[PDB]
Amino acid sequence: LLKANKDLISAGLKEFSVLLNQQVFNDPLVSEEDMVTVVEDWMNFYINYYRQQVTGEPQERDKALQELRQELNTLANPFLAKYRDFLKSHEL
Repeated sequence: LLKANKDLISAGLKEFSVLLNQQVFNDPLVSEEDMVTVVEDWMNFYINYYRQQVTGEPQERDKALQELRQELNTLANPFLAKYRDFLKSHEL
């Protein structure tokens, strides 16, 4: 209904964007179980946090909820992939 909504989304967006790019895997470092668990938890906080951090008609929330979930679903796709590759690489 107002920029307020778009601001909340953009805030999560910029949050995940800046946080995602802030991930610099040096060497074999942590296992995928830690990263994966961190990824899952984060998405879960967003879903529950955003589900309750909206205003206006129920249609607005539902759209944002799906659009966000879709954003993360794709956004995270290249992260876990590049990560799995990074881990499988330094094996031998």
